[PDB]
Amino acid sequence: GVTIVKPIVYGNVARYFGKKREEDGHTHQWTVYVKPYRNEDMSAYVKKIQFKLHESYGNPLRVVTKPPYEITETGWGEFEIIIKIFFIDPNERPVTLYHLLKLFQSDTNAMLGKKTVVSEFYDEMIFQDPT
Amino acid sequence: TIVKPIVYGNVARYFGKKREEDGHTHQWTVYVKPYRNEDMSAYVKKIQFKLHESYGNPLRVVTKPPYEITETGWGEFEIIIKIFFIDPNERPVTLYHLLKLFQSDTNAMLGKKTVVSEFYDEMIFQ
Amino acid sequence: TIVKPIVYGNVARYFGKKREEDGHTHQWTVYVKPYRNEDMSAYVKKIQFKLHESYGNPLRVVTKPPYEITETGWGEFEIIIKIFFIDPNERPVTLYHLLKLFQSDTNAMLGKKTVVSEFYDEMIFQ
Amino acid sequence: TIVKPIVYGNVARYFGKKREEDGHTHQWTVYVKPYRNEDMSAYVKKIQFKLHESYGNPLRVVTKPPYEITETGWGEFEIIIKIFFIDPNERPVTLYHLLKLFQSDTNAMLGKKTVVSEFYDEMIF
Ligand SMILES: O=C(Nc1ccc(C(=O)N2CC(c3nccs3)C2)s1)[C@@H]1CCCN1
Ligand SMILES: O=C(Nc1ccc(C(=O)N2CC(c3nccs3)C2)s1)[C@@H]1CCCN1
Ligand SMILES: O=C(Nc1ccc(C(=O)N2CC(c3nccs3)C2)s1)[C@@H]1CCCN1
Ligand SMILES: O=C(Nc1ccc(C(=O)N2CC(c3nccs3)C2)s1)[C@@H]1CCCN1
Repeated sequence: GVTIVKPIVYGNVARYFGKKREEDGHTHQWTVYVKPYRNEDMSAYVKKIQFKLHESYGNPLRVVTKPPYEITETGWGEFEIIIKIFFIDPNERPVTLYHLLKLFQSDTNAMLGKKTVVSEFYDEMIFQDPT
Repeated sequence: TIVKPIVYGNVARYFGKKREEDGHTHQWTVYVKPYRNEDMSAYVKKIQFKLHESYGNPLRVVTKPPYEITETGWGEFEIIIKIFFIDPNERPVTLYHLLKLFQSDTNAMLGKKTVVSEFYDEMIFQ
Repeated sequence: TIVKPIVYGNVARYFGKKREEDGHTHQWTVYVKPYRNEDMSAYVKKIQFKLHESYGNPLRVVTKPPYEITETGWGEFEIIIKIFFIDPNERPVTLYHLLKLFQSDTNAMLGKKTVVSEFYDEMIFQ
Repeated sequence: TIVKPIVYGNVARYFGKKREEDGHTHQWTVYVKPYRNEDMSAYVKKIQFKLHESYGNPLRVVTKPPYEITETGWGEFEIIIKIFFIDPNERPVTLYHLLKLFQSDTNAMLGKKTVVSEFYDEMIF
């Protein structure tokens, strides 16, 4: 048996509209995502990835079966999103991730003039494959 | 069986007004890049960007990264992207992209100074 | 006992003119962040930022990320950073940072608009 | 077997003009980092960064974290990264990195302040 490491990145990006939107009061557009770090086809071993949004969103249990594993929405506030990665192999248990959706730019990055809020974290999906 | 994810599309920026010399209103850059950072020149020989016949030398080509073509113009048209590979037995990949210049009704004043129209795809090998 | 690498420091920006009300000339933000991004709040209870005694409320506390404190002033002084951990059986980690406001004769003479001064360190706890 | 994932590469930033003293245009930082927020100095003795032979002391050696080398210049060139281990019976790992300085037209129009070229690898024990 060999140890197999699949490095991934996950989190969300966000952009401020500049003001409140008149129709719904939304202020940001954001995209929560899960990506492989390397330029590889993650669908070779991932069956699906579900993003559990806040209950106020329509169909809050989002399911992405085809890459890219990204969900783009709008809103005005920050809430926790549960990410669960399901694998094709039935012996490989799913990975559950927790991400606080970040909309508001930190003071440090605002002074640095960064144009996009980026809240990205890392994970090492570890597998044990027979040789 | 090796799958290489890519994204393709264009970015564009409005001049603010029409340019008097040629009537152009936007500068745009059509591009192809990997979904995640990698040396795509290890397996891509060159990428052709077939512009509208109005442009001089409409069949542009880029032989090394970054695979991008920057131009100006006044309207939206279809660009044909043809990706050639170092492996002489790998058939080229042809993509079609509609150049986006004008912001939609959504991102009209939503702080987007540069419009983006980008799409995910996958190149499959052997 | 685990070692968690961190980066601490500050960014600063000149107003462009001395503020007449209080003579302040710069806005700055002192911060602590992990070397590689991670949820520091999983093991950090709070971080205290002790400013110069002349400030109003010189002792600031941050309990949730981003662990940053923004203020204004006219000079460079030493800030004491105390990092408290969740496990109550843990002495805090004390960092010392000299706030940097003024652009050097070469480190930012290329026309830069923001000053940055940060350093690497490690937290040995638990 | 123990697997230690790492990332390596460089970040670059344009000066805004060309420095008249030496013709340099960019500042860059070549580095090696752990993938997660760990302490590599528990098993890493030193990391060598072999710059182009024109630089002064081109064989830069970093014996304590962070494993970064910041310099300036005007062109892109290959850097050889060699990672030495505390265990004397572990063979060093050699990495090759092409320094990236120049920003693409796409990222320039997007207003990105920084050029990044970073890659993933693993050290197996
Ligand atoms: O903000 C917070 N929770 C949020 C949950 C949903 C938010 C949002 O922005 N939404 C756009 C939207 C609509 N879809 C259709 C009509 S409305 C739902 S915010 C908290 C509480 C303490 C601090 N953070
Ligand atoms: O816009 C559209 N077709 C366009 C084709 C070329 C366009 C452009 O921007 N051009 C600058 C220019 C030159 N470059 C060098 C000499 S001329 C040509 S536009 C359509 C049809 C109706 C709405 N969409
Ligand atoms: O400058 C220096 N120490 C500084 C201490 C406090 C500074 C500051 O900027 N502020 C306090 C504050 C106030 N606003 C109203 C009343 S107090 C804004 S500076 C040194 C000593 C030698 C050279 N560097
Ligand atoms: O550019 C290239 N190779 C380079 C090697 C070192 C470079 C550099 O920028 N610097 C050395 C240094 C000095 N300043 C004064 C004395 S030494 C600053 S460039 C080529 C040709 C096309 C791509 N590869």
